[PDB]
Amino acid sequence: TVDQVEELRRDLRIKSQELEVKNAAANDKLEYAVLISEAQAIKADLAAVEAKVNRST
Repeated sequence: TVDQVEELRRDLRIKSQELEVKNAAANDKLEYAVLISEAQAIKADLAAVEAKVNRST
């Protein structure tokens, strides 16, 4: 379980970095609605991931 939670933390930080990269890409592209939708989906996934990480902690 502890190793799995470490995996969850790695996925959390990787997806946070990906969200930041896509947000910067959307800001540069301000081909914008697709990037906005992708960033919103990644942010929702990150919120769910953070909630289940909080449950694990």
